[PDB]
Amino acid sequence: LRTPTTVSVSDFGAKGDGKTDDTQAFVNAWKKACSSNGAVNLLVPKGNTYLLKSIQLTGPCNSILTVQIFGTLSASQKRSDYKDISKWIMFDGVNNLSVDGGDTGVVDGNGETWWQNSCKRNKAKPCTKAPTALTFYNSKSLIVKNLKVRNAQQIQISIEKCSNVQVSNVVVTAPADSPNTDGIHITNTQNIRVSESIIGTGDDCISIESGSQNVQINDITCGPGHGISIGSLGDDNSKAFVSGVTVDGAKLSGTDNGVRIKTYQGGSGTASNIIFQNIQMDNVKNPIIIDQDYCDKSKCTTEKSAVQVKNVVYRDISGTSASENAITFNCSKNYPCQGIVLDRVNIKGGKATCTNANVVDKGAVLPQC
Repeated sequence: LRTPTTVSVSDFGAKGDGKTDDTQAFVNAWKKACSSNGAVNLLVPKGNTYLLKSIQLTGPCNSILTVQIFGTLSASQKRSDYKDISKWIMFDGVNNLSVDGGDTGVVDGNGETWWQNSCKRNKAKPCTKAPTALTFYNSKSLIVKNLKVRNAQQIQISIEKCSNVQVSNVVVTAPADSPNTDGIHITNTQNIRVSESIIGTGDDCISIESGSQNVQINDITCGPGHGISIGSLGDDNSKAFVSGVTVDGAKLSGTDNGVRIKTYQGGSGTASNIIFQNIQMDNVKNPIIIDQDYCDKSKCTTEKSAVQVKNVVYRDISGTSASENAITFNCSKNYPCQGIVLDRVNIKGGKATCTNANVVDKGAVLPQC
């Protein structure tokens, strides 16, 4: 094809030994590649390890940028090295961005030291926000592919306020007991497909939050993890909106939940038009769960408002429950779940509990409410 223009971090003094701080080299390389015209590869050379503090790669850019993360990015473990304690690497406002790991690149958050200081893991500790390893924010026409993200400080990959996004052939991994290490976090993002990916992490494999519309999740493996979850929705008495989610082709193994919708008492808004189909459950706790009994304070009041859940289809779901209840519908009394469909569902090893749920059975369904 075209003759490629390449801006390499090598050209800006990045040593690539994993001990020298290469942050400023990345900053300057990003200035060069972002300001250039036309198609530009920003290259992180294969076989090297680049220690990075927090870094913000800000657009919009004159270039059509392909960031070739072929080597390894290694996070500082010093809390003072993070401008925003919630962010390690953040792409901000970059349109027509493609991030390609070439099946060799690794984004390593070095999260263990953050995890042991987490309050979920040491209750003599205060609960603190830890950095998201890789954030894409305010991007249109985004592509993320062929990349591995491991051991994030907290959230591994977050896609926030994005539009027209394709994530394909990524690997996200962290220990099963690592706290709050969401695999792929999707929030206020519309028209996104995540396909052909593998997530085994310490929290939600995929979490879909408010503002999300037209989300496609195809051919993913999840385990360890907390499953594929819409929510949390309506926390802090927020108005939530989620519409048009399809998970089609997934294998969940040993996860704390299978396919989950979770909303908070006091919330408002709606979560609608959701389809979970062609799902294999291998020893999964809470294979199917909608749970609206959540509150964000230590002493919950009687619920005045709830997120309304409507048009949820569970289709061609098969496998084995590790929970007493394979199917759990705990929905709001004042806003009951509506248009819940169970179509060719066969989960053995568990029973079904259904409260304030209008369910419809289509074909062979086991277990039944």
